Amino acid sequence: MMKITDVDVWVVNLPLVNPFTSSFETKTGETRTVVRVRTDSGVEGWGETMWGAPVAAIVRRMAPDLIGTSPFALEAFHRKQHMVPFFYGYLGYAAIAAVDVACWDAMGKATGQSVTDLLGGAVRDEVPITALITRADAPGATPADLPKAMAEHAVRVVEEGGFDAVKLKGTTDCAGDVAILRAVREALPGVNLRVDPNAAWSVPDSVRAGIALEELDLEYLEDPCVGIEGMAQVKAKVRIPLCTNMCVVRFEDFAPAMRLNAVDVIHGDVYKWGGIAATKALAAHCETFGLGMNLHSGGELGIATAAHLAVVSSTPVLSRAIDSMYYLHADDIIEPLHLENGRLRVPSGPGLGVSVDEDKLRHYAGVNERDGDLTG
Amino acid sequence: MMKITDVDVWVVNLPLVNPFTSSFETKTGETRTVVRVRTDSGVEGWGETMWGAPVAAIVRRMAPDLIGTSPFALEAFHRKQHMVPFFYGYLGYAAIAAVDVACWDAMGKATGQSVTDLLGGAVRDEVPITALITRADAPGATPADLPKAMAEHAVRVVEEGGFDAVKLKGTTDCAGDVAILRAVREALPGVNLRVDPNAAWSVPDSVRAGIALEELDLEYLEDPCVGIEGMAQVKAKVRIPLCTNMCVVRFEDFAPAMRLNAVDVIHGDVYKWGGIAATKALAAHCETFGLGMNLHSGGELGIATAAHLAVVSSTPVLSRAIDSMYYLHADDIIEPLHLENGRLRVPSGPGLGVSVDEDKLRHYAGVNERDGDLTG
Amino acid sequence: MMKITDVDVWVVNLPLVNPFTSSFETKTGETRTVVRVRTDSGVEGWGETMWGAPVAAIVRRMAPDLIGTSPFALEAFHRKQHMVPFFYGYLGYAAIAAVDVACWDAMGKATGQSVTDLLGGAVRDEVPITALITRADAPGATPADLPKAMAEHAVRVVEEGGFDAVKLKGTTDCAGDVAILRAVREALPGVNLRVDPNAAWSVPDSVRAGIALEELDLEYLEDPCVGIEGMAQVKAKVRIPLCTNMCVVRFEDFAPAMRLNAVDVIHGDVYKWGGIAATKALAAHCETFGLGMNLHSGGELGIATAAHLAVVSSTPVLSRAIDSMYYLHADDIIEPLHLENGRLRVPSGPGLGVSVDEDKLRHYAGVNERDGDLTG
Amino acid sequence: MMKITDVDVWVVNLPLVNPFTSSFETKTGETRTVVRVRTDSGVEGWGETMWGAPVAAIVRRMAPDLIGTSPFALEAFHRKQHMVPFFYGYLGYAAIAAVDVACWDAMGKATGQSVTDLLGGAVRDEVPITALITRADAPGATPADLPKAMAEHAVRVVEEGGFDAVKLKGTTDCAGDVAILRAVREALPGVNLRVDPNAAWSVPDSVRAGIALEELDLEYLEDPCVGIEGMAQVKAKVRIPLCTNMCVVRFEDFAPAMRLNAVDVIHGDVYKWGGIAATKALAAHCETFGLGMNLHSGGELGIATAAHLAVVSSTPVLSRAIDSMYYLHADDIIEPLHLENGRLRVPSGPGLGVSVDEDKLRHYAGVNERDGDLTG
Repeated sequence: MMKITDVDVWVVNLPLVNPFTSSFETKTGETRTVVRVRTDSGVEGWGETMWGAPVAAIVRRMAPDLIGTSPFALEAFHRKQHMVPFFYGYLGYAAIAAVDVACWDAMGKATGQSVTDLLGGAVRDEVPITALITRADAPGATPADLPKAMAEHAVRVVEEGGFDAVKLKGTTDCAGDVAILRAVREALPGVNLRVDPNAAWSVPDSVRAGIALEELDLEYLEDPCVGIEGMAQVKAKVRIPLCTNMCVVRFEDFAPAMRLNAVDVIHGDVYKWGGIAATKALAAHCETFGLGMNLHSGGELGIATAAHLAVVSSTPVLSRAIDSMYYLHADDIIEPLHLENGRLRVPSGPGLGVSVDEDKLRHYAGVNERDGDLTG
Repeated sequence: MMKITDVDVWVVNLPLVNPFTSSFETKTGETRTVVRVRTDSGVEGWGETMWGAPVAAIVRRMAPDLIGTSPFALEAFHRKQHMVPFFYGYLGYAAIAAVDVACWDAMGKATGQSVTDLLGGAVRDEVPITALITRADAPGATPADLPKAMAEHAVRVVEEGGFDAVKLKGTTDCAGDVAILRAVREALPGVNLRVDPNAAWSVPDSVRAGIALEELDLEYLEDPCVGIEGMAQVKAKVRIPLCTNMCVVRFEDFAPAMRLNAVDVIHGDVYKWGGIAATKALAAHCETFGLGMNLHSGGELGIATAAHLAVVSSTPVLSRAIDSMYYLHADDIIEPLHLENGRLRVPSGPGLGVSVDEDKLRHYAGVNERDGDLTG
Repeated sequence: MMKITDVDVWVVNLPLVNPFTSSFETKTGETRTVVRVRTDSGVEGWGETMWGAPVAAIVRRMAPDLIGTSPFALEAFHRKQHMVPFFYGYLGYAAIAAVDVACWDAMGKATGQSVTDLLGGAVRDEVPITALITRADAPGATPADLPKAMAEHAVRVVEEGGFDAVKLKGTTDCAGDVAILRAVREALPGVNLRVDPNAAWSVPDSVRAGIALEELDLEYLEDPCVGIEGMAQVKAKVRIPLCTNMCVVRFEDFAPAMRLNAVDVIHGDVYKWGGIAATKALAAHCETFGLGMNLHSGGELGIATAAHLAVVSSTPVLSRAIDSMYYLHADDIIEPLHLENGRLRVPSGPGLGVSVDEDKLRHYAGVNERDGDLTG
Repeated sequence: MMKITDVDVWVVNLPLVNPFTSSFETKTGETRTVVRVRTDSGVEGWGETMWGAPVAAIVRRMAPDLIGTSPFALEAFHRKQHMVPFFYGYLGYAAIAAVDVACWDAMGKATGQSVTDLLGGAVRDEVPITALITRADAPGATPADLPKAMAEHAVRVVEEGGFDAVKLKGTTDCAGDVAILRAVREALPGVNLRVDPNAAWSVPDSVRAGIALEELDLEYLEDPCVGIEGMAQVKAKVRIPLCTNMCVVRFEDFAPAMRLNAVDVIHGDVYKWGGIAATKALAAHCETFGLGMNLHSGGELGIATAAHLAVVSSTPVLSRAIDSMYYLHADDIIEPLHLENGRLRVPSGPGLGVSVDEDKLRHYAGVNERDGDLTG
C-alpha cells in the first residue's frame, strides 16, 4: 500500500566525449532532469528525462498532488495531467515521463520484479545500438574530401565498436549528404545504413535525394522533410522505408498519418510520448498497421536508457538497432550499463535495475547550477 | 523467480436462471474452461475462458511447454503460440486467454498486488452492466403483442435492477425488432438502448431498419450485418453509432476496418482477443481512432468476469455499461462478486481478487462430464 | 432419392519421403481426417480434409443431423453450419469441407458422372504441379554455401521431375531468402519461380526484399507479411504480383482486400474455404476482379487431391502449376493418382474417380491412434 | 456419355392478358426463342430465352459445333463462345443462355435429378412473385385522377392475388410517378413497394424524386437513371436501396460498380447473364459485397421461368419476391406452373421438371412466322 511521501527533482549537466552535429545544432554535453519518488515504505523510484529548468519546473508543479498517491496509479496520474502536453508540448510529455519512469522503478522495487517483467517479460536480453556519425567527425575536410573522410570514420567506428547500424546526421546540404552516404555504403556494403536530416530538406529536394539514395538500400530515410503532408509525398515517390520521430510524436498524429500514408517506421521514445505504457501501446499500434518501430534517443543517461532497455527487452517489434547517445557520454549518474560489441545488456534485478550514484548526481547538479542548461 | 510446475484444466457446466435467445440459438446454461497454473513458490493462478472440450484440448497441448517458465513471461508465451489462432480461430484465442488470465492472477498473487494495479491502477471502482432482453422473455406473445410484452419486461428489469443500459437481442425478423425497440424506448425514454441482431440482417435491411431506428437515439446498433464491407455501407447511410464484436475480432482486422470506415465502437473481450494486454492495447487503439469501446460477454463466470472488471477498472475508455451474462447465472465457482444496483464492484486484493470454491469446480466438472458441452 | 444413413470418421497419419521446412515448422508426415458418407442406396461418398482430432470432432458433432438428408442438399447443409467457422475458424471450414467433398463424391456416384462433369466439365485433362523446395534440402550448408546448394537442388528436381514451377519456402532470414532466389533464377532462367515466407517478414523488410527481387521476374511473391494492410503496402511499392492464402481466406475478407488493393493472386483451397462450390465461386470472383488464382496445398492425400483435380480440370482461371504436397508422400489411402512429367492426370469415372484402400485406411488410423496427431 | 445429335430452334409469339407499359414501350405479347437439344441417348433438353429472329440466328450459328459434344461440357461451351456477347451484346448472352438452360435440363434428365438438386438443392419450395403495375392499368385517368386510380388498382391486385410486393413501372413523368407511389403506399402501408423508371430520369430528377420518396420506405428504387456514374450519384444522396438490371449486366461491370459504390441490390437474370452458373456466381458476388439480389423478368414463359425457379429454390440470397411476367401470360408452351396466393411452386422431377406441349410450340411458332417478332 505504498503512498508517495516526497518528489525531489534535480537538473544535471553531463559531458560527451566528442562534439555531435545535427542539422539543428552542435552539442558537447547533455542536460537532463532527474526525479526521485519516495514512498512511506522506504522504496525510492528514480526517473530521468530530457532537458533542464523548464522540464524540472513542470515536474515540481505536478509534485504536490502526487503526495499521498500510489505509484501504481499511473492511469489516474496521466488522466489528471492530460492537458499538460497541450500547453507545454514536448516538455510536458517529458516531465510526465520522468514521473512515469520513477513510478515504474518504484513498482518494480516494491514487488521485487524487474520493470522488464512487469512489461511482459524478456524476449531478448541484449539490445543493439547504432553508430551515430556527423560532419563533426570530419572537422578538417573540404567538400571534395568530406565523403571519403566520413566513410573512413564510419569504418573505424564499426570495426572498433561492432555496431550493426550506422546513422548519418544529415544537413541542409542534401547533395553533400548523398555523397557521404554513397561513400559510406561503398566502404560498408553490409551495414544497416540510415540518414536523418531532422526535417531540413524541402519536399522536392527529399524526392530528388531519395531517388538518388535508392541504390544504397538504406534501412530507412528518417525525417527528410517537415510534416505529415510532406512525408506522405516523399513516401508516394521514394522507394526507401520512411521513418519519423517528428511528424508522428503523439497518438493524435497517428490516425491522420495512417490515412495519409505518411510513414513506414515510427520511432518510439518514452520521454517524447510521456511514459512506458504509451510506448508499449505505440508498439502495438505499429504491429497493427504493419509499421516498423525503433527507439529515438534524446540524450538519455543511465536511468533513462535502462527504462528504454526494459521496453526493448519486452517488445518483439523493437527488433532493430536502437538510437542511443549513451555510448557517447563521458560519465553517468549510475553504475555504468554493460556495453559490449555494440549492444547494451538489459539490466536485471528489481525496478530499472540501476543504482544511482548520489555523489555524481549532486556534483553534476552543481555543474548545472553554475553553468546553466546546455539545452533549450 | 516463480517457475510453473503444473497446468491443470477442467471443463464445467453452469446453469442460467432463465433461457436466453440470440438470433443464433437459445441457451439455458454456460460451458466454460477453467485453468489453474501452479508454481514452485506455491502460488496458484486461475483463469477461465469460453467453451469446453475443444478449448480445453488446446490448453492441454500448450501446457507441457509452459512447465518451467515464468508467469511473467507473457510476451514470450504469446509469440510462441502465434500460429494457434490462425488454425483454431476464436477457440485458439480463447485457449490462450485462459492461460494469460491465470498468469496475471499468479503475477498479482506473487507481488501482493491486484491485477487492477498491475494494469495502471483504478480510475473507477464500480462497473455498470447491461440488462439483456430477448424474445424468450415474452414466451406467450403474438407478433401483435410482442412489442408491448417486451417493453413491460424491460421496465420491470430496469426498475428492479437499476440497469443503466438495455440491449435487445435482435433476430432475422428485423421489422419486429424495430417494433420492439420503439415500444421499449417509449416506455424508457432515458435508458441507453441497443440492439444486436448478431449479423442476422442483410445490408439493405440494415439500412432500412437503421433509418427507422434513428428517431430512438440508440447508444449503438451492434452488428446488424456481416462483414467489414457491409458494416461500412451501413455506417455510410445510418446515423447511429455502429458497434461490433464480429467484424473486428483481432488486430489484423483493425487497419482495414479503419480505412474502410466500418465501425464507430468496438467491443473488447479478453477471451476473444487472447489476453489482458491485448485488451488494454485495443483500448489504446480505440482512443487513437476516436472509437467508443465496450466489453462483450461470452458467458463469463466469476473468474473471467473478475478479469474483465480489472480491465474496466483501469481503463478510462471503458466508460459504458458493459455486457455481462454474470447476473443471469444461477451459481458460480468462486465466492460471488458484489452486484448492487446494476453495477459490479471491482475486486480488491492480490491477483484477480477471487477465491475458487474447488468443491463447486469439481461438482460442475462432473456435470459436464456426464451431460456434455452446452456449447459447440 | 438418396438419404444419408451413416457418417463415419477416421484420423490417419501418413509419411512424407523427406522433411519439409516452412518458416513455421519442419514436418515429416501428414495427419488427415477421412469421412465416409453412406446412403440408403448403398452409395458411399468419401471426403478428406486437413488435421486430426479437433477436425474429426467437429465432423462427428455435425453428423447426427446429416442422417436422413440428401447428399445433394449442400446449400442447406452449409447454411445450417454457418456459425461453425465463426467459432472453430480454419478447422471449422476444414470439417465442413470433408462432408462437402464426400457429398460431391456420392452425388457423382449416384448419377454415374465424374465430379468434374458436375462442375461444368473438363477444360483441361492434366494439372501441372509445383516443385516445393526448402532449406531442409540443403542440410549441411553454411550461410555462404546455402544459395548454391539450393540452386543445385532445384535444378535436379526440375530436370528429374519436369516441374513447370518452383516455390521456395521462405524464412525469417529474408536476406538469405533473396540470396537463394538469385542463385535459383541464375540456374533456371526459364522456370516460373515463387517465394512464400508464410507471412514471416515485416512490411519494411518485405518492401526491401521485394525491390531486390524484381529483377528475377517471379511469378509471384506469396504472403511476404501479415494482414491485408501490410500486403496492400507491399503491393503499392513492389512490382511483383502478390499472392495470398493467409490474408484472404474467406469471402468476408474479399471485399475489403479489393477496396484496399491488397493482392493480385488468390489461392483457393477447398479445405480452407469449406467446400467445392465455394472454390468455384472464388474462381469467378477472381475473374471478375482480374486476379490470378492458384490452389494452395495443406497436405492433401489422394482423396483430397482428386477433389482439387476436379476443380482445376473444370475451371479456366486455374491455369497455373498448383501447389501440391502429393508427390512428396510415401504412400496414400487410395490407388495412386497418375503423376507424370510434373503433372497430375484428372481422374475419370463416377464421383472423385478414386478407390479407397480400406486396409491402408485402417492401418494408418491405427498409426494415428498410437502416435497421435502430427498437426496441431 | 451423352453426345448432342441435334439442336433445333423455334421462335414463338405468346399473348398477355392485358397491355403492359414501361417507360420504353407498351406490349401485348411476348416473343421468345425455344431450343431443344437432342442427345444420342434419347434425352431431350429444353431451353427458352428472350426475343426472336436475331437470337434464334445466333443459336443456329453456334449449333453445328455443339454436335458431338456433351451437355455436361458447359465450361468449354461458354469459353468457346466468349466473344459472342462482345459483338451481339444482350442478344448474345440470351442466345448462349438458351443453350445453357437446355443443357441443364438434359443433365438433370440424364442423371434423374432436378436442376434444383444439381445447383445445391432446395432451401425453399415456393417463390413469391411481384405485382407489376403500369399506367396502362388506369387507361381513362386524368393526371389529377391517376394516383387514386393506380392505388385502387394496386389494392385489387394485392387483395385478389396475395402478392408480397408491388412494382410501379415509372415513366419520364417523374413527378407523376412520385404522386402514384404516395397514393399506393397510403392504400397499402405494409406491402413491399418498388418503382422502376427503366433509366428514364435524369440524375438531378432522380435525386429530387428519391428524396421525396424516402418517406415511403420503398424496398428499392430500381434504375432511376442511366449508368454507373449516375447511379452512384443517386446512391450518395438518396436513402433508399438502389437496384439495377441495366448498369450492371455482366461481370465486367461489377468491379467498377463496387469501387464507385453504384448499387445496393443487383437483379440476376439467366438470359441476361448467359446462363445458370453465371447466375449462381452472381449470387455469391452479391453475398460477398453485402448486396441484395433479386431476379429480373424479360418475359419468361414456362421453360425459362422453371429455370429461374430452380435458381431461386437453391439460392439463399434470392429471398425476395422476384419479378415475373409469368402470371400475366394468357397461355404457355408447357403444362402450366403452379401459381397460388402470389407464389410459384418450384417444379420437382428430372431436369427443369416441365413437359413441353409440342402442339402449342408448333402453333405459336406459326403465329410468329405469320405475324413477325413483337420484340426488337
